[PDB]
Amino acid sequence: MIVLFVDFDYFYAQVEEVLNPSLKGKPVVVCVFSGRFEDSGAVATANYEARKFGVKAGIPIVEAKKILPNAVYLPMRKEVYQQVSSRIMNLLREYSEKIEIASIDEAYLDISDKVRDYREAYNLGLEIKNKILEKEKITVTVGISKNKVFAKIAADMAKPNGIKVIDDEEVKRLIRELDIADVPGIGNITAEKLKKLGINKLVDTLSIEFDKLKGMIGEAKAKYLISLARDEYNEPIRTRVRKSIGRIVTMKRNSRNLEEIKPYLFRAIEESYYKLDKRIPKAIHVVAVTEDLDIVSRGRTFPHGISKETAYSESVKLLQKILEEDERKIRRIGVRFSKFI
DNA sequence: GGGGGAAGGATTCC
DNA sequence: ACGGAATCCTTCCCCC
Ligand SMILES: Nc1ccn([C@H]2CC[C@@H](COP(=O)(O)OP(=O)(O)OP(=O)(O)O)O2)c(=O)n1
Ligand SMILES: [Ca+2]
Ligand SMILES: [Ca+2]
Ligand SMILES: [Ca+2]
Ligand SMILES: [Ca+2]
Repeated sequence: MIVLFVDFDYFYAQVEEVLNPSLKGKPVVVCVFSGRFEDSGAVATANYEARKFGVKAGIPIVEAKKILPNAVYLPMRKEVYQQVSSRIMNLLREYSEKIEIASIDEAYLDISDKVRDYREAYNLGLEIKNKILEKEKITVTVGISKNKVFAKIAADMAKPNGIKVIDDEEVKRLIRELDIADVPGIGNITAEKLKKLGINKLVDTLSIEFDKLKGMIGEAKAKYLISLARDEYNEPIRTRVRKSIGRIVTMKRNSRNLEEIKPYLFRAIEESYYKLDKRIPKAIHVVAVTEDLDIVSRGRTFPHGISKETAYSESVKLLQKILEEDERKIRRIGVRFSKFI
């Protein structure tokens, strides 16, 4: 089995540089403004020009401007990136319809069939890395190896606009040297917790007692890692479908006033149905970020699809439910629809 | 003891 | 106490 991973480089930002080529070479920073007050928001993604000066995804738009006050700060236009993504996906979709669109800018391509060998598989990378650059002028890094997890690791190592192959030997070198913190799906929180238990390499997960792990990071997350250190991972490249769609918005001011919130909540839903588009959801989650940034949410699953009229109706109840089991004032409020029909 | 699921909390950027 | 979209995942639950 041979898996080929593709990752669009600084995607949201690069897309913008493609829509306005006057930025290429300039620090471009795609942001998300909450409108709570000018420059209130966070950085979604930056290009390498911004990044090399300390501007990364997640920091407040304010602190980002203190570093690079003269960079091009642009608002998020997910929709645009979405269509661009689709096109690139269908583009890839023609090298193995046994692909997995992991995210708006990640995709795992099973090239087991289409080509056997680490030489011809690599040359399928440029055959693809060149076409995407040609057909849509987008630079995409390629990762290639035995399973999704290492192909993914390969790309993170070669970026941007690069390519790398992690054969069966390297996989072995990494499991003993790769920083646990660099493993796909291991966030800051999970990495830290691993420092404690005494883990810093994928291999260390073999010393500790499964039971200890299972308690600090969970069975699943636990099995995942052990599985990796054993080169005994292998998980198929499968279709995968967005399993939820939603919208959370920051209210102009905080509150605990049901009637002051409604409009935002009702805007979240209406704006969530547009993005649903025909798909029918049977589960709804009214979500609310607290005054202290804690995500509290209450949902409900029905034995049928949820008509929008019903969303309005139920979204309120769930909201009234929240206010009951909490104290904090609500800052951001939104909805989430799932369990599609 | 454990299936099948809903619900709520937590974490990754998938 | 500066944003947002999703998913992961650990517990509660009805009941065989
Ligand atoms: N705090 C964060 C961190 C990340 N993201 C988004 C940014 C786009 C998406 C994927 O990010 P990466 O995989 O890190 O890629 P990138 O940042 O878009 O750029 P590159 O692929 O070149 O690393 O996650 C976000 O919204 N909020
Ligand atoms: Ca990317
Ligand atoms: Ca990515
Ligand atoms: Ca990490
Ligand atoms: Ca990443």
